[PDB]
Amino acid sequence: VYQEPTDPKFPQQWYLSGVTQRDLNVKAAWAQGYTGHGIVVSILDDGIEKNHPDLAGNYDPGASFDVNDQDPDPQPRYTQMNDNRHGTRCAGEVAAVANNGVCGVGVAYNARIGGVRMLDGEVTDAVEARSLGLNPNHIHIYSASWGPEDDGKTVDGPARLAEEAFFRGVSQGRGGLGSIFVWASGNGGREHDSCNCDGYTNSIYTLSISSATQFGNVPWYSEACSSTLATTYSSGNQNEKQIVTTDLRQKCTESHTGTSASAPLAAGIIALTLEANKNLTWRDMQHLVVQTSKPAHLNANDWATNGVGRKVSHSYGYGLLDAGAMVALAQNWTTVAPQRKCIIDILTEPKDIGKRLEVRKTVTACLGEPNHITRLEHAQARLTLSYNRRGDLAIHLVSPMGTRSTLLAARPHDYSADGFNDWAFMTTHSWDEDPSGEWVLEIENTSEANNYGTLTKFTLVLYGTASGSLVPR
Ligand SMILES: [Ca+2]
Ligand SMILES: [Ca+2]
Ligand SMILES: [Ca+2]
Ligand SMILES: [Cl-]
Ligand code: NA
Ligand code: NA
Ligand code: NA
Ligand code: NA
Ligand code: NA
Ligand code: NA
Ligand code: NA
Ligand code: NA
Repeated sequence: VYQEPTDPKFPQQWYLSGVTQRDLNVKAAWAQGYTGHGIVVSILDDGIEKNHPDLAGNYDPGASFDVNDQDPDPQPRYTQMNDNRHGTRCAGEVAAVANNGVCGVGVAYNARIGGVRMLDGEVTDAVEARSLGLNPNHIHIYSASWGPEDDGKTVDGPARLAEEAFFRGVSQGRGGLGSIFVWASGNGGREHDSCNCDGYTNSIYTLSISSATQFGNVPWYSEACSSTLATTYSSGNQNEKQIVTTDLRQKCTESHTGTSASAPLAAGIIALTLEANKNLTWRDMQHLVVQTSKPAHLNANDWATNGVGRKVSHSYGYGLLDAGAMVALAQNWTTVAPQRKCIIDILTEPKDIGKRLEVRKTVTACLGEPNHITRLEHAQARLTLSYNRRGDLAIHLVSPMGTRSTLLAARPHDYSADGFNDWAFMTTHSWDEDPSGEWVLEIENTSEANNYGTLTKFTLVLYGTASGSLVPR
C-alpha cells in the first residue's frame, strides 16, 4: 500500500532508499506509517530559508529564533558567497516536503522543522546556551555540528551557560523526558583530530554521529573517538555520491558534504522513532541507537567486539543507523530505570607519566549503595595532567570486560604545553557491560622525544543502572 515519494531528486537520495542494501533503511520506517508527524526538529546553525519551496510546508516558527540579531526570524543573511546556506541544507535533510515535485524529501518529511540563526556572528557561551535552551517544551530534537575548531590542536567544550543548557534540556525539556541533542562528531580528519577533544560531541547529553562514504569507507574528514555512538552516510571521493537537499535561494543541491550532513539525517531518523513512541527519554533514545545500529559493510581497521557481544568502532560507533529497526524496537520499548552515577577517585598519589604510565584499579561500582551500577551506559575518565607536548599523548582505557577504548589518539599538530584540566574523556564502547572489576588506564608517549609530565587526578565516572539487561549478542 505504501507509495514511495515521487519527488524529482528522490531517486538520487541513495542513502534513503536503494536496492543496494547500502542505505539507512528509511523506507521500511515510512511503510510502517512513520514519517515524522507531530515531531519538532530544530537546526542550530546559520539560519533557515523558511520560505524555501521544499521547507515552507513543514516550517515551524515555534522551533526557530535568531540569536545573532535577537529576533524571531531565522532567515539567513544573503551574500554573494552564499556563506549562510548550511542551515537550509541541513533542514532539508530532516524535513524537506515529499510528493510536491520539488527537489527530494526529508527523512521525516512530515515533521515540523525550524532553525536557530546563531552561527552568523560572535558565538559566545550565552549564544550557545540560548540556542540549546530554545523552546524546550516545544522542540523535541536539536541538531548541531558546531564546537571547537577542527584544527587538531584544540581542546574545548561547553562553558557554564551551555553546560547548564544541556542539563536543563535533558532534565526538564520535553515534559521531563529530555531534549534530544544530536551532534556531528567533527570534520577534522585531515588535521588528524581526535573528537574526544571536542566537549560538545564528547558529552553524554549529545547523541553523536559520524560518517561513512557511499562505498562504506571512513571519509577523509572523519574523526575517530570513543564518544561517538553511530553513523550515517555522507560524502566521500569524487566517484561517490553525496547528500541531496534544499539549498539557499530556493535551489536544490546534490553536493552537501561532511560529518555535518550526517547529524541531520540521524535527527530525522530519531524523529521517526519518537513518532513511534513519544514517551522515549533522552537516554532511551541512546539505548535504541546502540541496540539497532548495524556494522555490516562498513570498513574499518578497528572493529572490536565488546563485553556484551556488540561490534564497535571508533570511526563508526555501533555502526549505521537503521530507521526500520529503530521504529520497530521503539514501539514496545520499556523506559530505562533512572540514571545512576558512581564516582570513583582512582589515584592516591600523583604519577609521573614518562614514556608510559599504566594505572590499574579494581572497583566495586558503588556496591551496596543506591548508585550501584551493574549495567553501564557512558563511562568517563576525568583526567588532570601536565605534559610538555600534548599531542604526543595517546590514552586508552580498558574495561573489566576487556573492552579497550581509545580516549585520545596522537594529534601531531597539538603542540600545547597546557595538558588536560579535569577533562572528561568519554566512551560509549562499554555500554551494557558490568563495570565491576579491574579498569586499566594507559597513557603513553607516542613520540621519540624525551617528554615529561604528571597525572594528578583520575576520576572514573560511571553512569548506568542495575536492571533490565538483555542476553549478550
Ligand atoms: Ca532575523
Ligand atoms: Ca520535495
Ligand atoms: Ca574536532
Ligand atoms: Cl552528572
Ligand atoms: Na567558547
Ligand atoms: Na574551554
Ligand atoms: Na568553551
Ligand atoms: Na526529567
Ligand atoms: Na555525545
Ligand atoms: Na572483546
Ligand atoms: Na567484573
Ligand atoms: Na585483568
